Amino acid sequence: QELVQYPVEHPDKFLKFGMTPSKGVLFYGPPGCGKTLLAKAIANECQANFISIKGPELLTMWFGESEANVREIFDKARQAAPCVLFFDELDSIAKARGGNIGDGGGAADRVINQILTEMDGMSTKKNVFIIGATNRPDIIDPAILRPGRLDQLIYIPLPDEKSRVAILKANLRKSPVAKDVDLEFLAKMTN
Amino acid sequence: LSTAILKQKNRPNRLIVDEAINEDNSVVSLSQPKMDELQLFRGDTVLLKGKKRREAVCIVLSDDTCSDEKIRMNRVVRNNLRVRLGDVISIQPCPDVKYGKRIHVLPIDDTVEGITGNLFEVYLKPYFLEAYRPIRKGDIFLVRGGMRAVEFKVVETDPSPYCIVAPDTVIHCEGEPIKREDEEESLNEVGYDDIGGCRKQLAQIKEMVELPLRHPALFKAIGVKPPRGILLYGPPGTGKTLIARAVANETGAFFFLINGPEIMSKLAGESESNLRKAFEEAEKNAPAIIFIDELDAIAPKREKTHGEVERRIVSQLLTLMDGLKQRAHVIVMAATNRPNSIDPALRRFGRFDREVDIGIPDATGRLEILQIHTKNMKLADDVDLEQVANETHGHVGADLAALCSEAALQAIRKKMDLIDLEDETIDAEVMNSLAVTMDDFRWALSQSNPSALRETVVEVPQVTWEDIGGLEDVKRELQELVQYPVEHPDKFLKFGMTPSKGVLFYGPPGCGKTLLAKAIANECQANFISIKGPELLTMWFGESEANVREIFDKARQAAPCVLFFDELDSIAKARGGNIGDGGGAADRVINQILTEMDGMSTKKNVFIIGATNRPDIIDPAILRPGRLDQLIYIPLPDEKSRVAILKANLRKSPVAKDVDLEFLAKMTNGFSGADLTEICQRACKLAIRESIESEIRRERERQTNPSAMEVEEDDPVPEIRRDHFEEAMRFARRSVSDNDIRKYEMFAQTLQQSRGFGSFRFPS
Amino acid sequence: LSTAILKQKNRPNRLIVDEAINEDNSVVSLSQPKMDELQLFRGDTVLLKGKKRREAVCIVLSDDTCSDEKIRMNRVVRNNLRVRLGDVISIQPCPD
Amino acid sequence: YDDIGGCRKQLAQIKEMVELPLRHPALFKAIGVKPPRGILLYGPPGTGKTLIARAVANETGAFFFLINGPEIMSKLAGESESNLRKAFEEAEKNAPAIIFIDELDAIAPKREKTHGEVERRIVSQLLTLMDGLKQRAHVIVMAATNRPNSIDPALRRFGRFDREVDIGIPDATGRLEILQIHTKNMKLADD
Amino acid sequence: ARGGNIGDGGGAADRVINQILTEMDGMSTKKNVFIIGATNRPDIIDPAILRPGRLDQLIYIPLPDEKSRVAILKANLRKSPVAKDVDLEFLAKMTN
Repeated sequence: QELVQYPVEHPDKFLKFGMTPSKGVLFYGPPGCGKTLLAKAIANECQANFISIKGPELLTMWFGESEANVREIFDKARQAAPCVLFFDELDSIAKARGGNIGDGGGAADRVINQILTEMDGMSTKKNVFIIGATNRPDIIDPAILRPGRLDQLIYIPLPDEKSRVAILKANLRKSPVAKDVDLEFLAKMTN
Repeated sequence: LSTAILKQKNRPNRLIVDEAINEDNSVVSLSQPKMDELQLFRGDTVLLKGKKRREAVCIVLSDDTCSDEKIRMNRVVRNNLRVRLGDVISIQPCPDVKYGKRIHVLPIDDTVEGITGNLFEVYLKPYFLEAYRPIRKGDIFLVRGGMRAVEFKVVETDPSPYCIVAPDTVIHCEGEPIKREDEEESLNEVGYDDIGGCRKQLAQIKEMVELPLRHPALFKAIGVKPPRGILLYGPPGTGKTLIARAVANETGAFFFLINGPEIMSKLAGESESNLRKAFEEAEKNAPAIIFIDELDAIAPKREKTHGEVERRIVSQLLTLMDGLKQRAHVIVMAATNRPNSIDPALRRFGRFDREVDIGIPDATGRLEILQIHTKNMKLADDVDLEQVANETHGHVGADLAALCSEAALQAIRKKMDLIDLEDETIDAEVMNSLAVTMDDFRWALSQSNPSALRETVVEVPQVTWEDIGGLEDVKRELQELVQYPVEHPDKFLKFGMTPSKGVLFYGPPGCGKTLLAKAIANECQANFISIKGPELLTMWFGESEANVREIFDKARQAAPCVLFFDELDSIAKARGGNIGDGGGAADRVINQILTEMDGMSTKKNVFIIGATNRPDIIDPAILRPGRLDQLIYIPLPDEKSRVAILKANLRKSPVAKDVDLEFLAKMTNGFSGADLTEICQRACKLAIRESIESEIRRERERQTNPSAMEVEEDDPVPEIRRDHFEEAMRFARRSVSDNDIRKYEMFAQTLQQSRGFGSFRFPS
Repeated sequence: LSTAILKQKNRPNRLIVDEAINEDNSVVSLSQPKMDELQLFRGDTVLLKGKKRREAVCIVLSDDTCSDEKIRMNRVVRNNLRVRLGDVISIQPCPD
Repeated sequence: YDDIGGCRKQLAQIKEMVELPLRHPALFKAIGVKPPRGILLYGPPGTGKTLIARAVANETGAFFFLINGPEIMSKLAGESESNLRKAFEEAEKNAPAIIFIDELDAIAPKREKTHGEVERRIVSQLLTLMDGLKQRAHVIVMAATNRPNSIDPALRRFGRFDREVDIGIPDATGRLEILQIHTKNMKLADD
Repeated sequence: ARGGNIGDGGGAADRVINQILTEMDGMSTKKNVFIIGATNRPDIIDPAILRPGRLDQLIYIPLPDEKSRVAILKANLRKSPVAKDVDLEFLAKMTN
């Protein structure tokens, strides 16, 4: 909340102090653990747009032109503020190049580099918040985990006991379920 | 020596105009020495000379009731002079003390209507019957012959400079109604005061031009060669035609504008006729100017040029420009956006050699532009244009007009409750009780896409030394290389030393390797071009040699620059690094930097500073004499520098009184220069949280007693308020571990121990 | 008054569509104070508001038999006002 | 006005930009603020853009003039340019007008598509007419294209097509409005 | 700049030195053009140029010994007004 909502609902507080709003987060956790449902859930709170940017399409850029669409993707979010641009699978290029590639190449990959050019050339006044998500939080380029860019890392753990009850009651909503089913029980053995 | 050209060169008869309490147009207020200085004979007519030759005169009398350097008139003469209060006019009797022969007046409908009568009987006989109310030939003046403002035009007049119109002057009464806005058509002649963000780039125009026009005799006879082409260029929308009109109309020079697309919007074999008929009457009239606007549209590079009928206009333009000879006294100036876009054949000598460079306005250019644009709006008290000028980053001299527009529209939209949708009875107070606040300006600022956020910014930075503190040796050894070779050049000729052309910093990441470059650039008032890592690594992923040349050519036209190539090693570590592959650092880009760093004359004062997080994996070809020569090692901040960094981060935000920065910096030992900026932000997100929680808790609280009427405490948390740093210091992470600062100390110690001739001592 | 232009001026005499069973194409069933608020005398014609300047006017009579909230009209004028039953129609006299 | 669906978010922006300059000419001229010299709508083809222009202009009391794209680029070389003039010439004579140059990416493509000379003489004839507009004429041009970068970049310069709305694909609740517009004649069953 | 005995295998040819060979051979000796090279790594140099008909011999330029250092110092100290009691014969004798 304090990264997507407060810099929107109370922008005057951010002027009383000299604090400057953050422009990035980086979720990382076990794959398939509701890392996408958290971008939408916060985007639903502050009533913001939500542009989703997946793996299999970023990796398309690395197999040809780059740097002519990453410019346009951002300029789409700039005309539709406040967005929550969600670069899913930021490591997708890295593990598709070798995962510590043998020939030597360290971090730069012609596409993650281009995001840096746009991310810096974006005044914080526009309320565009970039959220990444990775399952391999080490091969990610160390040039984005630096102040001024995606700053921190939030670790999304596996659902524990209370989410699993809620996760089940979300999938079983459209399907007529029996009244003697105990989701309070089925969520207590699946551990 | 460079911008000394705007000297005023005062004369004794310079008096600042003022207001007169009498409707009489022929009131003069003088200093007592002024009456008897120019021998001002009472009752005669003295010539008043404004700007753009906008003039109107008055009878000189013994009325010294005003101050010594002020003169009182009413709206007629002052406005016909077209100068405000704060502009002097040389009151001087020109011997043309004469009456007009025949004048023709052009009435303006809204001014004349009300009391109309007959033109002669009501306004021309008695308002001019021996009343010594003089006017100038060819003006649009004001007649206070009725109940309110009544305006006419001067058309015909025997004394061209100035005259008194009498009943001897027979005035034709077939005048036609004119418009208030018709005056604006002629007044589209811009004065000199209407350019902002070009305090510097206008001195260059005042020196290249304005000398060879106001005195053809001087530069013609001495045999010096005036320019015959100026190529202004900058980002689109910085108002260049405005600059051309100012420079032209300000020096009394006919200004003929050739439009860009309006040339090729015409038939094949017809555009050439237009170019010829432009260059052939510009040479005809007077010392003139041609402003070939949007040049890159009628002379692109060869590749964008496709047909032959389009490579004929270019050749016609060339043969017309080489038809300029010293008799013609005509000066052409064009306007592209970058020097590359124009056809290279034009830059050859004799056509478009000298090349001024308008650019993005800087942190005070925006302020002054905003003051230009907002002299018609009715600003509320709490508007602080010095504040909003700091916010607008990428905007140019055109986006600020749109920002003012959006703010005014935001106010006119907050015109909401009680004026009917089709209410034509918009009260005049609506137009004169507008209150544009900071709310409207921030609203507008949040909505405007800036035009030119993708341009390198060449402007003096606003950092000082005590934002770093300490570094008492790097301070001197960086002075001796950027300040001495600028402020004291003669020493470098008295001895034989050639100035160095580079320094290579190296140290742990985030230690002030940028604040040092900005600080030293500030010290000697030198522009500061910064080239970050991605802006190079992008070059390594495609073309090279097409931007690096551009970077150095940009640096050349802003001497003295301090070009700062941050992360020089970026390619070397993005190409494996220290393991990599087969390569002797072998870079497609760095080699280009070497090529341009050799072909660079030392006399131009362009000092190149690098910065590498790793001092060894870099190419050894730069660390060779003649290029970036010596290495400065920037250590981690130690004691005074940490206090300075904390007090420079906490200078924007309200801090408490007992916050002991002198202790906080005394405790945190191994902290970077960018890990004390998260003990100073994460100490503010623990206050934004607390204030924005207390507000909501108070709001939900008082719904228990909505009738209390004693609510809304002024401030729950006004202050960063120690016991926040107590908590924010729980998320303080040392960036550089002690196992990684060894690699730099055990390098710097190796630069030493290869030195020390010590016991060296000349004999006797 | 420097924060005011967005007024639409909703009126106390705004008349909403009500169905009629009459066949006369310019008879209006109005509120009782309709002749009274603007002092609307008999002998003139009002300018009923539709959309797109595509309107249809009536002869206004002292026929105030309707209620104070709506107007009873046939198909002709309301539809020839180029507004379906469900569009705002405002009453205003026209001295033409 | 109410025959447009799924555009309530963007059609609000056209409300602020156009009707205030058009139904209150004096207020702009009095305060001196300047109305836009041209809007540039853009979105995927067939989202009903040539209707929005009629919507805005048919209910604000403003003469409307439609210039088609293929209508211009299909006449004799040298006759098309005349038709552009006899449109701007005629519109300026009339009331506050709205010229809607539909299919603008056909009469002014990227240069990289323009190859003939007469193909680049219409574009210039357009630009001189556009910048020939000033506050006297009281005309507000507005265009339509599918993607913003598929237009000649010389048009976006200031004074021609400065500001640029973006009609987008209708959202999940926008469609419900459209379907209730195209089925107000059908006899839908109760189910 | 290619690897210094590059790993992938490439032995001598580098697309540029080869061109220098092609032009060097196609140039009659009558024209008085003398080609002087200079290298710091005199083993990785392509063995196809150290062949008769091309750059033939090698001359090893040693470090300055005692007199060349005096001359170098007096050449560098020419434009700068020096004191008259400076002993370059000593400063060139310690720097070894």
